[PDB]
Amino acid sequence: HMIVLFVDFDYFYAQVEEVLNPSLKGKPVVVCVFSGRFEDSGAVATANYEARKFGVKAGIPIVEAKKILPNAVYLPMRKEVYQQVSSRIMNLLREYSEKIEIASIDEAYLDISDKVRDYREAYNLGLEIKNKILEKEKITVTVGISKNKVFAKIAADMAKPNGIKVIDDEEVKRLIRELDIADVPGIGNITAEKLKKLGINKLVDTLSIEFDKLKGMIGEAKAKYLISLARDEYNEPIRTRVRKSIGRIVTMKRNSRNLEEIKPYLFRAIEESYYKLDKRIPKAIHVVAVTEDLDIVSRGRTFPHGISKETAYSESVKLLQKILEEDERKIRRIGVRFSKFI
DNA sequence: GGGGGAAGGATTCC
DNA sequence: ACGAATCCTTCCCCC
Ligand SMILES: Nc1nc2c(ncn2[C@H]2C[C@H](O)[C@@H](COP(=O)(O)OP(=O)(O)OP(=O)(O)O)O2)c(=O)[nH]1
Ligand SMILES: [Mg+2]
Ligand SMILES: [Mg+2]
Ligand SMILES: [Mg+2]
Repeated sequence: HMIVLFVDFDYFYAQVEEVLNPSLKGKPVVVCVFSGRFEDSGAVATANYEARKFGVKAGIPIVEAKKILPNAVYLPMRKEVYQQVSSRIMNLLREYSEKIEIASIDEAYLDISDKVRDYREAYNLGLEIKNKILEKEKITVTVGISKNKVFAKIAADMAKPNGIKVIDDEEVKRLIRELDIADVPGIGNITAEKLKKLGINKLVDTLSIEFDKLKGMIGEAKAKYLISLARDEYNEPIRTRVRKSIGRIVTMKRNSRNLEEIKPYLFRAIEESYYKLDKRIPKAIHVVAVTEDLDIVSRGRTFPHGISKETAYSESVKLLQKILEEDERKIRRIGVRFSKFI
């Protein structure tokens, strides 16, 4: 049958940083996202291991990071750089299969069935690539291998960091029975919690529960996903993905509900989006506001034709007035998101 | 009943 | 105390 090779760059934003200024290596590095409300407001996007050991990981506030690691190095996130670096490395991989699916910015799936014969020869294609990237770009990555993508990826979770690990058919079997259901991709907290209830601690526990009861609990897509996966037969292919929407959301120096002080931030959002669209022309537009108590409200609109920048400016204002109208809370973060490209 | 599709919220992290 | 794919629920027009 089939073999998939999953590739995941290690602590990616932090590592492109150690590469551009090697002096940093060995020290605690933290790439931040300074929301600019007050010195050090914002969360951490990621940090190298020489700093993640103390709990400083993606998500925690930068103020909390400084209390733990007062003297670590804090850099702001430079997306475009990390982005052009990922692109280079993605090419490098095509020179191994042109059946490549690019998941996110730091990971890819390769279908190496027509280039390899077995897990012994695959492991080698594996080691070979890491080298081709540690030499060409200087970035270490982890590599997972197995039958379907899910497992290939789970393989990389275990081999992190700078690892490579194969998961052969005997392994699948034991994992389907031993692996913790929460460690299966696409199963965040809200779902693991809903599974505990139904009494499903493992992937296998799904073969002993009335499907229609499962469906109502977590949804049908998840039910079929999990069930087939457990029945040892998940096999979705490696298709090339495309950008389906682009957007930008920004944080205001302070809360508000005054359509006048909000307009500026909103046009910045729209501006940064239309630039980072390029060529592409959207038929749908949405406005998104994050209320004072961290909840999200959104209002959109689809047009029979594409949207001109000038129209974006105008429809964003209506949708924003629709939000402020139907909601009492103050708005904290405001932005836009374009979808349905022609 | 049931397709087709748009809206707005929920969930994930890839 | 910081971008986006996918899916679910709901509403709706129409045959
Ligand atoms: N802004 C922001 N960026 C995030 C967040 N989580 C992940 N990222 C970004 C920055 C990470 O470098 C990039 C790759 O994510 P990974 O999950 O693979 O983690 P990273 O590679 O940082 O560590 P890893 O070696 O995989 O354990 O995704 C987040 O919560 N906020
Ligand atoms: Mg990674
Ligand atoms: Mg990743
Ligand atoms: Mg999980």
